[PDB]
Amino acid sequence: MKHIDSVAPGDIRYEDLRRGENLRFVGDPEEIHLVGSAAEIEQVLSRAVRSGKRVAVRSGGHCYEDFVANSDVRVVMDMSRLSAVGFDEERGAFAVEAGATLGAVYKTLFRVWGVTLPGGACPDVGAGGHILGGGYGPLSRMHGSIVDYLHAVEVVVVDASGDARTVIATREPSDPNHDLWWAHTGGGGGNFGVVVRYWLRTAEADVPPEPGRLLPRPPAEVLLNTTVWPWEGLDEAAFARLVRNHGRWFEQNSGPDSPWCDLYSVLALTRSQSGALAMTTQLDATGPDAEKRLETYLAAVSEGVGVQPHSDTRRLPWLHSTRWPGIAGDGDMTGRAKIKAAYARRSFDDRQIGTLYTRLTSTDYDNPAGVVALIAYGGKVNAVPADRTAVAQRDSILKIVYVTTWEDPAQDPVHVRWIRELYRDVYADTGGVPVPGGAADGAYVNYPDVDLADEEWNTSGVPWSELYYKDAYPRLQAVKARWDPRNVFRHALSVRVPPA
Amino acid sequence: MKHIDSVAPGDIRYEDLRRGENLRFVGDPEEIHLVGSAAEIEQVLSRAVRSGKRVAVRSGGHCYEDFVANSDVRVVMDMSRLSAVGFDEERGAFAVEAGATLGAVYKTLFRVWGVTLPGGACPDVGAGGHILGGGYGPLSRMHGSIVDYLHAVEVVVVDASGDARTVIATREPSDPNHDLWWAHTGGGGGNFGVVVRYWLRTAEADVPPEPGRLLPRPPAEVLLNTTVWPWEGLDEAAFARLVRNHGRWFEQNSGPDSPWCDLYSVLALTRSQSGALAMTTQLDATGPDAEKRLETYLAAVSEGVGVQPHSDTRRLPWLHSTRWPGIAGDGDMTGRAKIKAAYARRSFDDRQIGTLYTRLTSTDYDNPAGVVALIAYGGKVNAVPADRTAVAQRDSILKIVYVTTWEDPAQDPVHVRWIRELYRDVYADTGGVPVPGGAADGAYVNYPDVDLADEEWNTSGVPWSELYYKDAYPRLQAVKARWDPRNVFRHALSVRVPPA
Ligand SMILES: *Cc1cc2c(nc3c(=O)[nH]c(=O)nc-3n2C[C@H](O)[C@H](O)[C@H](O)COP(=O)(O)OP(=O)(O)OC[C@H]2O[C@@H](n3cnc4c(N)ncnc43)[C@H](O)[C@@H]2O)c(*)c1C
Ligand SMILES: *Cc1cc2c(nc3c(=O)[nH]c(=O)nc-3n2C[C@H](O)[C@H](O)[C@H](O)COP(=O)(O)OP(=O)(O)OC[C@H]2O[C@@H](n3cnc4c(N)ncnc43)[C@H](O)[C@@H]2O)c(*)c1C
Ligand SMILES: CC1=C[C@H](O)[C@H]2O[C@]1(C)O[C@H]([C@H](C)/C=C(C)/C=C/C(O)=C1\C(=O)CNC1=O)[C@H]2C
Ligand SMILES: CC1=C[C@H](O)[C@H]2O[C@]1(C)O[C@H]([C@H](C)/C=C(C)/C=C/C(O)=C1\C(=O)CNC1=O)[C@H]2C
Ligand SMILES: [Cl-]
Ligand SMILES: [Cl-]
Ligand SMILES: [Cl-]
Ligand SMILES: [Cl-]
Ligand SMILES: [Cl-]
Ligand SMILES: [Mg+2]
Ligand SMILES: [Mg+2]
Ligand SMILES: [Mg+2]
Ligand SMILES: [Mg+2]
Repeated sequence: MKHIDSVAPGDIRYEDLRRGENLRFVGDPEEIHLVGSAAEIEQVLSRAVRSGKRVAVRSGGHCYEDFVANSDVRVVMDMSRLSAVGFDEERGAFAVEAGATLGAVYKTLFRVWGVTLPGGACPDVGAGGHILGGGYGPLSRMHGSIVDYLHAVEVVVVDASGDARTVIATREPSDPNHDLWWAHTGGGGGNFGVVVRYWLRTAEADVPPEPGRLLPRPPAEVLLNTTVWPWEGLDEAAFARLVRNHGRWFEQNSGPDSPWCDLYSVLALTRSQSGALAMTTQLDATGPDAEKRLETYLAAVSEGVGVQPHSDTRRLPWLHSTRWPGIAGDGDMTGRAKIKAAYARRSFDDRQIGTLYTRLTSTDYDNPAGVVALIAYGGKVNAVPADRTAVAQRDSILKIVYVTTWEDPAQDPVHVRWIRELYRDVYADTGGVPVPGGAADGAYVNYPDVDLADEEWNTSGVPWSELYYKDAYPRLQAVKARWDPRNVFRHALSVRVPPA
Repeated sequence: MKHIDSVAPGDIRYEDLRRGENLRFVGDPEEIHLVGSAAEIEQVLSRAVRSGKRVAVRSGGHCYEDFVANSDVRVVMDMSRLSAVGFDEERGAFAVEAGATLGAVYKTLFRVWGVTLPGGACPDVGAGGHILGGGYGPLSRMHGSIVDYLHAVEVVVVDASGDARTVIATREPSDPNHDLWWAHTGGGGGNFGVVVRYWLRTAEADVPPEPGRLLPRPPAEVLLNTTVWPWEGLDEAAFARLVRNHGRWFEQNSGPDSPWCDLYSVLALTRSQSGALAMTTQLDATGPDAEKRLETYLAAVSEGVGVQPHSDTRRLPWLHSTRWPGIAGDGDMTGRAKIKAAYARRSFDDRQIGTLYTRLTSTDYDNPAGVVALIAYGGKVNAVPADRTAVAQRDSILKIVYVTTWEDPAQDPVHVRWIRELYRDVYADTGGVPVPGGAADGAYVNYPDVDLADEEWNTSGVPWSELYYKDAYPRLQAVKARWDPRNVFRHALSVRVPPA
């Protein structure tokens, strides 16, 4: 509620709060403000704009790029005190403050009301960045994107005069700020203003005003499988057969009407140095033939592969399953990572598979931790028209995430080069990047990668903005001109109006 | 604050909420109430008391025993809505609600005020059970037990007539409820009443009433080391030298005035099947000669061992370090675990060491996941007289935690036997248990183990109650007679009045 002292170099908290969770980026802000309300954010924004000081907001700190911690940022607004999660009877919707972590969101919504939101897997990700970016995760095939439930958004914006004010923008089409609401359904963090809180509830018409009916219900229990194929004895033809099995399966079973909307999985194509390839799968356990359906899927992936996978399955209550590291991730954010990603509308072709194999088995590189992970997608995501939100990829079947991780900062160039070359080579037919509307559908802004705007790495002539946003981009630039005319909110991949 | 519907079988949340985080114990409650106030706790209690229904409280769900999920328990009070952490200005103390997790506690106190509490490592542990039981963790050597900061407690109690009421008990010796407060400094959960919230504050008399000065400050940054010895290059002689070096060092360097109170480590004596023996160490990074002080410790542990360990050190800001899985644990609460523990006043003698070796190297057992962990302890913990709190062990150098983990419920007897026989054999000279006042100082009630009350496994003639509480037990019994005369709050290891 009340304002408190900001954090400056010298403070015991400075080394923590000058960073997000991505340790590659160490900020030099002069002041970090632990804001407590919309009114305080307005005060912080006005003084900063009067004095010419560059601002950035930190919510959960999960940014894969240096949007918040880059050296030009002088004033951070840290949303840590604004972490409430609750049901706002005033609006008939669930309020999620920007500083709320996904783990607090899922615990509170489910323990208290028996509902959930289909966002990310990672418990520590913050609502602030995640929802704005088009968050998704294990329940997306079943329930769509988290932005599919965005009813309203409270956001502190800066007018042309440099005054800051707070506005509510709603899903109501007659709402005078409806455009700014739209831009929060995937327009991405750091662009338009400071989100204070989001309100979430089903669009559905025919619903009693009871919180327990206003958001999706998760499956009560799920089956959770780990499958591991050892690399020693996995030849190129074995690798390729497993990839192509998996792609075909997702090609045929990711429609919005598929009975497989209740499955989610991540196939990890690891460096052969790791000694094993792995897959994690989750299926709704509450229907009749659940055990069998899981086995059918696993059988499809390993069909004719010629390597016997070690397989184990456990069954867990839903909220418990969310924190199993097989789905949540291993919680270690203390290394250095570089992430790239793409939408896939169809699975890898024979050429891309060959590149994958070469690159993952290569002895030119030394790092067991590089991975290309194929994340189950589509399903109910794809029920939504591509222009209804600012998430324009509504017919994809997988997200593909290329990652490499290491320790020593002296080694940055070597790991960064490995991953740029792998990604370029996989997307070689199309300028080194996943051009929208073909085999791929561009890229996902919650996995930002500044190389998509680098002309050395992107040779497709398709700019970064179209990779992320497709035809959403002109409408996001209209919102930008309207609500952030001074371009107060910006970073290496921020929405920007046309040249004057 | 409003009451909401209780959770009953058939509810989507029942499979999650009938459990804690220990999956070995599955409750059969008839109703789980998500209480939101003292007032609502009173109603729920006094209606159970009128019906004769057995109650239990759930906060963090981390109980290592079946105290909450025992099949006799009929009505659970789940504290999840009572999760606030903040500074209570009127009382001049930090208020932590019983449902708050230790990660929310550390994030709030540190980011907002730059202070902390020396409680547990694990971020998902609940305040409710942890503080009551005598919580400690990586900063205990520096700052004592979390109970050394308990200033007041708000607890709902049941009187002889069966009426529920809420009382506030403080650290002021003339408080009529002072002994109730005292029982909450280590008495253990599930014994006296329902804790709504704790109030925490330094005992120092100097201190100006400002929140940033009323709890201890953590070190701004720490060094964190992971040292690993491969099992394949370890003979019994090497093993024993290692354990002896470690024990001697802890013997010499754990007094309340030691320069080494800023060091914490965990030595993991793992089954040799695991391929590696490991030690995680944390040291304050901020004072002169930090790196070299760390080095002289790691060198002391390895001295004359004849096996060079893999040793890497990272430096991290303090709040970030709390979430590194090396200190925090790996977050996986699925599967099945049995935990035993002991206080250590001196390190293992030669015969105990040979026992450890035999049992960790045995091929009569098949489990890589068995470990004996030696956790740094003492330091400022040991500046408090043994009788000032219900934590009676105030001269120990180490906690020793014995663990085995597995998957299949049909193997329960085998793993339970293994860990039972290990612990008995280590404590063979004292009836198979760590009898207080000698080489050991009993056991720690936050690591409960019902076997300590089992004549088949405890043949020492020292009862369970004396192992946990030493000469604190009579004062704890008086508190039980005075505040829980009906014995509403009970479990397999609950404080019990003398037979009449
Ligand atoms: C590290 C990490 C990221 C994950 C993980 N799992 C995900 C998943 O299963 N599904 C996903 O869709 N995404 C996953 N992600 C990625 C996260 O979704 C993105 O990393 C989010 O953008 C992160 O959000 P947040 O934690 O809030 O990150 P910040 O660095 O604070 O902000 C990112 C970006 O957004 C701007 N921004 C923050 N807060 C605000 C507010 N209130 N208003 C406007 N703009 C805001 C920031 O300035 C920054 O530009 C799993 C893991 C382990
Ligand atoms: C699983 C787990 C436990 C840990 C971990 N790390 C620890 C550490 O680093 N240091 C420690 O000292 N302890 C560690 N522990 C153990 C925890 O301290 C104990 O397991 C705590 O007892 C757990 O507390 P909580 O999470 O609240 O567990 P519950 O199961 O809800 O309760 C335990 C016990 O206490 C009673 N009780 C709960 N809440 C109340 C209230 N409000 N009032 C009275 N009594 C209460 C319960 O009924 C039950 O009897 C690391 C990990 C991973
Ligand atoms: C399923 C997930 C969805 C989320 O979108 C993110 O979360 C999950 C669990 O996995 C995704 C991906 C496969 C794994 C990554 C990036 C690994 C990251 C990693 O090891 C590290 C870091 O990021 C920093 N230090 C590190 O060591 C990632 C994009
Ligand atoms: C330093 C710690 C202090 C805490 O007091 C607890 O945390 C820390 C990190 O370590 C302690 C101990 C070594 C480890 C244990 C019990 C492992 C548990 C474990 O693997 C499992 C479970 O408990 C359930 N499933 C599982 O797989 C434990 C008691
Ligand atoms: Cl949808
Ligand atoms: Cl209350
Ligand atoms: Cl935890
Ligand atoms: Cl947990
Ligand atoms: Cl008893
Ligand atoms: Mg958990
Ligand atoms: Mg990693
Ligand atoms: Mg974290
Ligand atoms: Mg484990």
